[PDB]
Amino acid sequence: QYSIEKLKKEENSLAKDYYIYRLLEKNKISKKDAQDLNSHIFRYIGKIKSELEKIIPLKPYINPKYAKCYTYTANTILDANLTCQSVRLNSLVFIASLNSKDRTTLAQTFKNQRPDLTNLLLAFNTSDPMSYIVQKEDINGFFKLYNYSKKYDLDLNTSLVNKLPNHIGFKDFAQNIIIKKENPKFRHSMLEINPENVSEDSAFYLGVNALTYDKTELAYDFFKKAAQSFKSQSNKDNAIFWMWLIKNNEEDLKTLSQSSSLNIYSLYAKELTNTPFPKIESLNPSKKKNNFNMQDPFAWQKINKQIRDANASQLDVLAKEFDTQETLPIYAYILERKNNFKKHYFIMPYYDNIKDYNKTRQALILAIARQESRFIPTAISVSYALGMMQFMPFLANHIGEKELKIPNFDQDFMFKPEIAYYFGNYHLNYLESRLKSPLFVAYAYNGGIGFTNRMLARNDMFKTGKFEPFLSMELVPYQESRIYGKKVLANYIVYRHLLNDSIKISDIFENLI
Repeated sequence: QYSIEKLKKEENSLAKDYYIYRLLEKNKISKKDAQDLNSHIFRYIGKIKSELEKIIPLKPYINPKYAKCYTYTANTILDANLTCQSVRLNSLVFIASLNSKDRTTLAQTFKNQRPDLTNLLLAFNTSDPMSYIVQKEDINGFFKLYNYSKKYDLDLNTSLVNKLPNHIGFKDFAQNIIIKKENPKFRHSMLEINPENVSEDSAFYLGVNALTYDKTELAYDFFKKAAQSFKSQSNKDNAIFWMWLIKNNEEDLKTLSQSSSLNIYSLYAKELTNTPFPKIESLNPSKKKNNFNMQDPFAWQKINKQIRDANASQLDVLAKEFDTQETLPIYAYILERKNNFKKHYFIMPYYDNIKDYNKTRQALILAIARQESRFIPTAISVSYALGMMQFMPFLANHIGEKELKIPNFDQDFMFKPEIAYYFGNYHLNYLESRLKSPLFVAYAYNGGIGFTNRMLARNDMFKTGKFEPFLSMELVPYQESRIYGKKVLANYIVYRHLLNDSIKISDIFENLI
């Protein structure tokens, strides 16, 4: 637990940010220590930035070149030179602030050179700017308006919706309105997007959209485009699963059962076709240990950066070096990158700490750990979640001090495998007692039980239906949590298998309804 001067001598990393944040939260960073400090912060975002800015507020940053432009207001923009006029009109809030006569004047000024500005100016002279922009089929203006305000909703014709996918904003626009169930007219309108005009995630989400309107043929066509275009095999598999569920072509299921990717969809397809369970690599290092300190979070940040930046040649040197029981989590991390993610690694490190739990509980713990940290004891997330089981300091302190009354507890105890597994078991006990399914537990473990409970209270989530529970798994309102649940559920199936406590994934799916 280190002073501001020793930290300054360590490489910028999330571990160094974590420890600066600890000083800040305990008010041990003086205004003087704080002077040279944002050059010492690896990821200047969120809580460490709010805390640093309580000590030293942000003097920047408007660009020195256009300073004079930001001295004008709505009342004096007609006195600004034309470069300043056009800079200020980048903001739709600024445009909304102007009075209507100045919008007419500026619209004329800008018609030849910047008809984009003209269109937005005149749109804001109407009681519905979205309607005006949609009539112009101004695609850039459409996305600026959506980003300004989500409340605009309007039917879009075939011509317009087919132009939207060429804009970079399209993928997040489509996902957000589909997953959140907002903007119903936008959503309905996106039924008429030609599958030829989209690809990858956008195609996939348009297929999910089509399913919600019971347009099964359009959905198939979108999912087929997604399968054809997705880069990752895991995503391709997800799309091929939908192709199968909708049109029941047995070639699609066969292709899915033969995937090199281990995921819930390929696992399910293997089980439906009596295909044997995929091969799980066996890592059994004979060496006991090396000189690496698995408890030093700075040493991990260092070695992680090396592993990530290494050519095929030095990955071989690192592999051998970390081929020991004590560094097993690092070995497997290296092998995963060395074999270009083709092989399936499902290690079980520090197993003594869990061998006395029932096997189903072991598999849930191991599934969570694998996804959370790949079993790196000193893992730190961008939100400063800590250790193998990625506890936030709040929950770690509530369990360790308030509940378990551990003498001299510190949140950094989460970096100890014994503590991580122990706390994970305790917290998983609480979640499973309320939620039951390991999928629902996964969602609550990542996104909190609050959002999980709110999602499961809805009429349209994890109920009976043609395409359930698979459809519901695509409509989990936070992308991270949607993905986390899919991966953890695969991991859980695999660990149950490895521990000779197999369950059919088909039973897990039945239990979700």
